[PDB]
Amino acid sequence: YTRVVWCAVGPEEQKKCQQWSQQSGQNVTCATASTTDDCIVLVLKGEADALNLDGGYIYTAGKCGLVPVLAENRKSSKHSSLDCVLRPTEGYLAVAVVKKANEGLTWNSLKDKKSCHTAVDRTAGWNIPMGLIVNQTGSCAFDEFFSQSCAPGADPKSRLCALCAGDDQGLDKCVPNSKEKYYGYTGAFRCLAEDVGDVAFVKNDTVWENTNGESTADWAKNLKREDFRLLCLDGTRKPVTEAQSCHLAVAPNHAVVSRSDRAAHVEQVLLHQQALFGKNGKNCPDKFCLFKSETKNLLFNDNTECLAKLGGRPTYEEYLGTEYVTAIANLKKCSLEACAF
Ligand SMILES: *[C@@H]1O[C@H](CO)[C@@H](O[C@@H]2O[C@H](CO)[C@@H](O[C@@H]3O[C@H](CO)[C@@H](O[C@@H]4O[C@H](CO)[C@@H](O[C@H]5O[C@H](CO)[C@@H](O[C@@H]6O[C@H](CO)[C@@H](O)[C@H](O)[C@@H]6O)[C@H](O)[C@@H]5O)[C@H](O)[C@@H]4O)[C@H](O)[C@@H]3O)[C@H](O)[C@H]2NC(C)=O)[C@H](O)[C@H]1NC(C)=O
Ligand SMILES: *[C@@H]1O[C@H](CO)[C@@H](O[C@@H]2O[C@H](CO)[C@@H](O[C@H]3O[C@H](CO[C@H]4O[C@H](CO)[C@@H](O)[C@H](O)[C@@H]4O)[C@@H](O[C@@H]4O[C@H](CO)[C@@H](O)[C@H](O)[C@@H]4O)[C@H](O)[C@@H]3O)[C@H](O)[C@H]2NC(C)=O)[C@H](O)[C@H]1NC(C)=O
Ligand SMILES: *[C@@H]1O[C@H](CO)[C@@H](O[C@@H]2O[C@H](CO)[C@@H](O)[C@H](O)[C@H]2NC(C)=O)[C@H](O)[C@H]1NC(C)=O
Ligand SMILES: OC[C@H]1O[C@@H](O[C@H]2[C@H](O)[C@@H](O)[C@@H](O)O[C@@H]2CO)[C@H](O)[C@@H](O)[C@H]1O
Ligand SMILES: [Fe+3]
Ligand SMILES: [Zn+2]
Ligand SMILES: [Zn+2]
Repeated sequence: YTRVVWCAVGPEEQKKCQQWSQQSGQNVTCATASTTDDCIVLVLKGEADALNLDGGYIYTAGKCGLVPVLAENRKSSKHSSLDCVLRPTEGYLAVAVVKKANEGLTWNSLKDKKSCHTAVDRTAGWNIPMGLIVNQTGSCAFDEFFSQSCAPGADPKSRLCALCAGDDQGLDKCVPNSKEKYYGYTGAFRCLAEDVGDVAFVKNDTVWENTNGESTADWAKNLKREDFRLLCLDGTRKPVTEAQSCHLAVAPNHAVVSRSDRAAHVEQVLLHQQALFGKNGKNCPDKFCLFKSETKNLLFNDNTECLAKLGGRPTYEEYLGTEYVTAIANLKKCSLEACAF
């Protein structure tokens, strides 16, 4: 029983994984794939046990029988009394961010502008934004809405990958793993921060964590929060301090998924591992920390306080909520119950 195999997506996650595997005395081992979809396949086949996923992928995995096990949980003011592990999850805000200096750019004039997306099929980076654009546009030709973009996971020869940079050497352009410079919440923001794009589809937390010296990275050093603005759906523009009233949607937290015949086992090992390398672990700070990786969100988001039990032992639809499942369904009919593998 007692040994779990984690699936890392890309070289960087594999590096962090190997370290975790070592510090765990092999209670956790690693498997590597080039993409999130391939990691899902390895789990299906039973060659890997689990991995943490953005809601967009939880949906894909769910149609294939995988189940949400434990979810990421970040610090909250309200719901201060209960422990992190038993507290319900709040969800994150998906926002559209722009440069203040780009005066006059509103939600209603995004057509033909340049965009930065975390990656195709993800909640805040893709499903929410394109789901809304398809809807208001009446068209499915969402590949022709922005003049150019960087949407990791699309066809490299297409304009949707036009703005992506690849790795240190230009290799791997547009792959949906961290080797791509503008991949994920951080890459998408960098894409905008460096003015590669006009708008970026990330989450509220990303702006705060890479501005006002929160990120020591070279491209974020000098970034100032007041030089950014959120795009609201009412065609208005607000300070990043107002995400509560200028977001596109509230997304369900990323969560660890596994095959159901493995969940009980994955869950148990994870909570113990968490007591060891979690936020207040026996060994986190001194030897190793699961939720740390220098602004890179490798394996887990850097702002995870802990992985929380779920309660209501929800199926994937319940976890994602009727709201969002419906959003994804309506967008996917443009590309209807699957196991899309
Ligand atoms: C967008 O995304 C942003 C990034 O994730 C996010 O900002 C982050 O928010 C968190 C919290 O939401 C900030 O963390 C907090 O920072 C402070 C100082 O840096 C830390 O120190 C304290 O922590 C205490 C623990 O919660 C906290 O007490 C809380 O609980 C009490 C009692 O229940 C309650 O207090 C009330 O205060 C009154 C004061 O006079 C008092 O009279 C009244 O009776 C009552 O008791 C509050 O609920 C209170 O919050 C202290 O207040 C301090 O926070 C703490 O460790 C914590 O980490 C992050 O710093 C911030 N990140 C960054 C980089 O800015 C935004 O919130 C997101 N935006 C939206 C809208 O979602
Ligand atoms: C893009 O555009 C598409 C197409 O319009 C859009 O999909 C549409 O989204 C609507 C909203 O999600 C769907 O309507 C839903 O509303 C009814 C009511 O649901 C609820 O709210 C009440 C009141 O708050 C709650 O009490 C209740 O919990 C419901 O959740 C849904 O069904 C209701 O269910 C209750 C019981 O739970 C019944 O008593 C009622 O009779 C009623 O049936 C309904 O099933 C929908 O979920 C609308 O269906 C949907 N259109 C299509 C064709 O799918 C996308 O949301 C847009 N995407 C984006 C990204 O925005
Ligand atoms: C690997 O898993 C085993 C099982 O949890 C861990 O061994 C237990 O550790 C606790 C604390 O040391 C002991 O009280 C138990 O008696 C141990 N034996 C069991 C339950 O089989 C071990 O700590 C784990 N190793 C790491 C580094 O995570
Ligand atoms: O697929 C149904 C699940 O929805 C989850 O929550 C949604 C809810 O449906 C919607 O009405 C609103 O309340 O927002 C929630 C998302 O934050 C339920 O919590 C889950 O139990 C299912 O019923
Ligand atoms: Fe996400
Ligand atoms: Zn809202
Ligand atoms: Zn249920």
